[PDB]
Amino acid sequence: PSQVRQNYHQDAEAAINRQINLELYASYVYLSMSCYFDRDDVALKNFAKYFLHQSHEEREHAEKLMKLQNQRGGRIFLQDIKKPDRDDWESGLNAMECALHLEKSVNQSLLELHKLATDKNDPHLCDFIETYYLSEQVKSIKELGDHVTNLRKMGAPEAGMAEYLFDKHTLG
Amino acid sequence: PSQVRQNYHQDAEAAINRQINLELYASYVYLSMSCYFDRDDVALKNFAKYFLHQSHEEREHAEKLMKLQNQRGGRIFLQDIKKPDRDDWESGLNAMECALHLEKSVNQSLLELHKLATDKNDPHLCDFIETYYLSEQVKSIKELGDHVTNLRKMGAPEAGMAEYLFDKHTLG
Amino acid sequence: PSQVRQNYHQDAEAAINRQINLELYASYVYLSMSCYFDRDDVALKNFAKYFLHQSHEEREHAEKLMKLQNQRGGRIFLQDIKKPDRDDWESGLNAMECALHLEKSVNQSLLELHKLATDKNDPHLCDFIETYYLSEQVKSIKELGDHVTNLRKMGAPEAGMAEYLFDKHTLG
Amino acid sequence: PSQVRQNYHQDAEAAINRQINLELYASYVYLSMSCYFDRDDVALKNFAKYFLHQSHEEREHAEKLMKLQNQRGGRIFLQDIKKPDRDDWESGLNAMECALHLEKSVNQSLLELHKLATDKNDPHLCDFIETYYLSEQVKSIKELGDHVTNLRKMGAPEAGMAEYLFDKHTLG
Amino acid sequence: PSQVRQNYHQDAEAAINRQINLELYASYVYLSMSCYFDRDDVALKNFAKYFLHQSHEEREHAEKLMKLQNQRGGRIFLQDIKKPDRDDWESGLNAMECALHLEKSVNQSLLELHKLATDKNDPHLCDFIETYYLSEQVKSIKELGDHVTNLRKMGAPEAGMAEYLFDKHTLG
Amino acid sequence: PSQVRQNYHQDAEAAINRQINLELYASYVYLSMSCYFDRDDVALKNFAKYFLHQSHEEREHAEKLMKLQNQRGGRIFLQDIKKPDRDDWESGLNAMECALHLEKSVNQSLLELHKLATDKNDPHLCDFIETYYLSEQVKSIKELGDHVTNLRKMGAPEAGMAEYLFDKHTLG
Repeated sequence: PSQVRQNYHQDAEAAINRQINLELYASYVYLSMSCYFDRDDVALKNFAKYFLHQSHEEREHAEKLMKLQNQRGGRIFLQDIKKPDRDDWESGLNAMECALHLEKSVNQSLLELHKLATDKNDPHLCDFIETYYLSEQVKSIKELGDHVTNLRKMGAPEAGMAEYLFDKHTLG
Repeated sequence: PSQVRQNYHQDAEAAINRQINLELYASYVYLSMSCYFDRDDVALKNFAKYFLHQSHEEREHAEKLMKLQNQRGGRIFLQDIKKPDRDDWESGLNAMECALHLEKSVNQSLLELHKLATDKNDPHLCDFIETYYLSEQVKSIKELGDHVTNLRKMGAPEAGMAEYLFDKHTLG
Repeated sequence: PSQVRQNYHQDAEAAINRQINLELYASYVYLSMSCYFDRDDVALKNFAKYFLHQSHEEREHAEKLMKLQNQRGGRIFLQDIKKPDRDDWESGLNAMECALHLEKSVNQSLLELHKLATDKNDPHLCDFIETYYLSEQVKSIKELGDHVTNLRKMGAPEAGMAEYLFDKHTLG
Repeated sequence: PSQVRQNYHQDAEAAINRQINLELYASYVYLSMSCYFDRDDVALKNFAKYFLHQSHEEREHAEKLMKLQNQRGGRIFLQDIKKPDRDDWESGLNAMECALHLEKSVNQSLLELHKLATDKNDPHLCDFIETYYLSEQVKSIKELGDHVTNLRKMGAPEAGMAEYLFDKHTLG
Repeated sequence: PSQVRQNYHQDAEAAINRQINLELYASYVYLSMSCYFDRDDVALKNFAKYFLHQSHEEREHAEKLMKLQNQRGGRIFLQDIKKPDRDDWESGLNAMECALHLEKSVNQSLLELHKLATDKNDPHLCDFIETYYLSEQVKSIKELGDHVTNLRKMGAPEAGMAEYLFDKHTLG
Repeated sequence: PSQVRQNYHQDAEAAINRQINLELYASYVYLSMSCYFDRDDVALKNFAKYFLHQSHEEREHAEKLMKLQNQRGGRIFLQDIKKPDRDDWESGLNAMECALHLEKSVNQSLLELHKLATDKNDPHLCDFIETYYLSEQVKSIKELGDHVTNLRKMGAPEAGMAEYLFDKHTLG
């Protein structure tokens, strides 16, 4: 056992490694979305900028988990980062809806992680998840929900100017 | 075909996608190395900082290739990012040697990519590879070779103070 | 032969003169587009500013080629700058599409010029074309493709608000 | 007729288009002179800078006429810009003399244009020509006459140092 | 073989060493010219300063090649720097003409070096030569050609004031 | 004889030319040492920087002698700069020892030069050597002796960490 390990259950260590992969996967998905909107036949720079920022943020979340793993004496075991389910997204609205689904999926994993930490009486892990991840996910989910709502009301993707103007105003 | 595509062979488009995956894989490997040196039983912060910086640089290289793919009218097709060949590295010297091998492997792929571009008469692609990638790889390979040389001369990993002092002086 | 001429084939000298005329012609076409959008019955100020800027940029490209011709010991032989194929353009979208066609035509000439330089083993000429022209053309073609995509999606020219809003947001 | 057109005769509109071509032609001639003095076998940097500045100024004059054409409701019809009568000028003195002849020719066209505007009772067009063109041409003609006088007195082109020193002092 | 060596042919390594000696030789020749114009019986300070600057620039070029040799894993083998063909130059014009001949000779060697790199499929070496050497040589050759042209036109060396005034104006 | 020559014996003029070659040779040797420590298999940047600085300093010494030669009315006669006795040095300690031997050899030549100047009653030459060269050589010899002493005490070259730490502390 690591000299620093204390009150860190093996299941929590394994769950953190799974969360690290999920965060890296989420970063990969956002990177794919950013590339799609940089295509000449899509050409929505702020959409590409928005998802590129999310991709970097997800990478930071994964790195923070890696720091937590080493702080508690756990050992990081990396796994393959699966490619996104699709390389050709459909529109700004569809990308936002997919991002909303992705964030809720990540949030669900964190909630399961917090439940595991609570069951193992790991208060530091519970506080770490609450302080840095649960609050961020709720904010991200709310923001994506707002974006989806506005895009739907504006008429996207059927209304051509809807995503163009949303790109300039909301994401600009 | 894309409205912007011009003198961009399909083989070059496929090769760029393969290079993008390799750059992402290289970033993943460097991230693994950075995590290893953050372990309480390794505890080499500057080694971790050095490889973390390389991981971010490799991600930037991959993103720049993605921008090139869209600029030329190609379509990005992402693939699974394979996990690093090992999660438990052995020492600062071994990590540097593995990094040196990785950089040369990436350089070889770029040289093959440049050869493909030359055979297809794609001067813009050739210039893009030369300007932003070939020069960087030579510098990175030279830097890693210098680090390996100094660590070996200092007596690492057998000499305990060798990697500690190299961490403070060269990487600090 | 001029005292400075060295490894500068006559065919390359003739090709540069042809490229100079093409660059001047491209500047003339952009000037025509800028004037069209300054008409009281078109009144798209940022469209006029955009093409006026492109016209000046094309003039700079021609002047740079003239500087290159004298640097290598070649002699500049100017030719008539043919008038643009049309004086009455149709809309912002049509002008962008025509500009996209013009840029690709200029890019094709540069690619042929680079091929000629490569066949004549003129590395300085090849590097000059790659460094200052090939990269710019790819960026210009990508930018015009993005503008055409957004204008088409917004509904131009049928949707009158499309070009007006594109004028204010993208070109403003 | 244009909604803004008022007291703008058809002949004046045609004359403005002819003047626009003449201004563009004058810019082309000055550009040719600038290139000649950039040759390695001429090498008069300030002569090249002087005529390059004149070429840009002539372009501005043409663009200002184009702005005037659209302001008054006229329609710009561009024509081929004929190449300069010669590509190989003879010396600084000869270029100045040719420039002096060119400026007087442009001035004569403007005087004819003003006479046409006066005959058609177009006070705005008359004021526009007087305010921005007639004064400039007189100044340009006087300046070129001074340059020709000094170069002739200094002994150019027979006196080798005449144009060299004139390049450094007057044009430097 | 060096741990960093990759796609670096032995012939390229030998050619670089020969180029290093040529650059050092060129620096030595320029140093000789600078000393000549510092003589009390020549007394052309700006001529001496000009050639002294060129001597330092050539030294920088040689050192940059040495850096390239070590970066690619090659080994630098220095040779005797032959003395300049003459210690007593004749005049500013003759020195410029000799410098022009020297620069073209150096340029020819670089062109041969680039051809060798191209034949060996060494894109990094080709880009290195193009980026830092071919462009500089063309500029240097053009500058020297301009200096020779002006000095000849001014009447040097028979015209006593020609080199004196050229020293003050062009080189001052 | 030169109009400025006064109390400048021919033997002194010849000796100065020999000293100029020796200074240039010393600069060449230091340049070779700097290149050696830039090798990937040596990788001692501060050692390379130290000897590169010495190479430039020796070049300045040669140029100052050339200025003195022309100042006194003598004529500079350059000779071939012989290559260094070896291209592959052995270690930091060996390079310092070789540099120490080189500096003492240069100092001995200067002492012989001063003796010749004293025998010829050339007080200006004696003062010039004392003011700018003799003091510098003693300082350089003392500095190199200190470096050799510390490197030997630290255990170099057998103790690999000795030269690494000396590179960081003394030469950093």
